[PDB]
Amino acid sequence: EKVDNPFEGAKLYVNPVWSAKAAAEPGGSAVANESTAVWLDRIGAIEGNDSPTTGSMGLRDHLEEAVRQSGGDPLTIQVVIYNLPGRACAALAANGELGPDELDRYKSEYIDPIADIMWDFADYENLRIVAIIEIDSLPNLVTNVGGNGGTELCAYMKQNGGYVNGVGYALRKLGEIPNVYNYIDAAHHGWIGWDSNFGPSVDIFYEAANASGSTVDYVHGFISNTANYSATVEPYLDVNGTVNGQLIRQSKWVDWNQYVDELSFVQDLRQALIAKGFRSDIGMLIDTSRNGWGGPNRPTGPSSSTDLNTYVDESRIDRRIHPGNWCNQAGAGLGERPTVNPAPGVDAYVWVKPPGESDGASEEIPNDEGKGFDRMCDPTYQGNARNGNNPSGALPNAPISGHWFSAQFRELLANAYPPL
Ligand SMILES: OC[C@H]1O[C@@H](O[C@H]2[C@H](O)[C@@H](O)[C@H](O[C@H]3[C@H](O)[C@@H](O)[C@H](O[C@H]4[C@H](O)[C@@H](O)[C@H](O)O[C@@H]4CO)O[C@@H]3CO)O[C@@H]2CO)[C@H](O)[C@@H](O)[C@@H]1O
Ligand SMILES: OC[C@H]1O[C@@H](O)[C@H](O)[C@@H](O)[C@@H]1O
Ligand SMILES: [Ca+2]
Repeated sequence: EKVDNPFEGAKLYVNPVWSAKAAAEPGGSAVANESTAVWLDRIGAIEGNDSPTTGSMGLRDHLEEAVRQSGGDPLTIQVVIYNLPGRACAALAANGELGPDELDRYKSEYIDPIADIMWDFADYENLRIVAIIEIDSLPNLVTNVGGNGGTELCAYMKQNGGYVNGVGYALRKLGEIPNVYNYIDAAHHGWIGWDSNFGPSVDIFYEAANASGSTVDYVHGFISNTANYSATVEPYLDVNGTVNGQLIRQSKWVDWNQYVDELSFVQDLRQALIAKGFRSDIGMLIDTSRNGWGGPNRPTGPSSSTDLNTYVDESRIDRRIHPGNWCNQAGAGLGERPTVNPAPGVDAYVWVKPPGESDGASEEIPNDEGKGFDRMCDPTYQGNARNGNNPSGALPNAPISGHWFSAQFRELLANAYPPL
């Protein structure tokens, strides 16, 4: 009874809090009426906490504003569910208020009040709520547990079931509401694109969909590239191709990945998920908030070079040093503006990470948000295992994650692709 694609035939919510911030930047009015997802990054964001990350509007305020903007007609608002116990276990930049052992509080004081408020809007037939479920969670339990270079926190979160059970609980509690459309976060190709990660990610997504009373029927789809920068399509790069003998996969950039972009990745992932037992009518989202890679540095065509790495590095639109470089990435541009069904199996391109909001502090900044200083956000950081021992590529003088980052907004705007 829920529509096949909640983005289809709907006006998109414009967040007034985000809109004002964009509009106050030079030239920012050009994108200030774009739809971005509303993040519930703290229990305080539910009622509203006048914070640097969520401002003066609580969830009810946003849904009232969504109803107002709708004018009676179909309108879709995206709400990011983002407060798991031991949140973001592989990193420190977006750690949260709920510790590893606080699943009970996640249920009672976070998911339950959210569900309560959403139920109050169930009488608006044309309001659609897209719930984006727990970014940067489950894939960590595949790639950051055991072996070498993992974290004890991720190991613990796998052991105690907090991520799997927390996700299943969100899926059921929100999914049983008539106008709520759940999308599970699915990392990105430069995370779980490899053979060793792909299948196990599929399995853990299925496990979470069946935890805490959930079934696959509470899952409308999956989102990739959330708050990341991976290219939607690499127009001059073929993952299966070859440069003068040497395979594309042998390049430093691709490094045996099954994929070079998000589109091929989510289309294959969609098929795997259906095969695993997810509904055949699931659809994929791609966060294109920051993946346009436009401006003067954008390749205008494939390289003429016959050397493998030279060809790949000159041909790729994603210009990062390493695909594992995730924080405040230097040179990034706004990607495709939100678009309905742009490609086979894709419900929408969307702006989930709101452009101009930081990925993390570039230094030690005191806060009550539970957020530490992650060195992957430090421009001077020389890397580790999970990035091939490379410089971080992160922008200097960055504020706490979610805080307004003028310099990043301005560069994203300048590097928009397609141009504005
Ligand atoms: O997306 C925003 C989110 O990012 C989190 O960090 C993620 C990175 O986004 C992601 O690119 C990174 O992916 C790793 C992956 O975990 C490894 O399993 C994989 O290992 C490869 C290796 O690179 C190859 O040399 C080898 O041949 O194959 C193996 C696989 O078998 O490498 C990739 C790329 O580095 O994982 C990160 C998490 O650890 C942030 O933590 C978070 O803050 C952000 O919100
Ligand atoms: O900007 C969107 C979100 O980004 C996350 O990395 C932060 O931790 C949140 O506070 C913020 O709401
Ligand atoms: Ca569908």
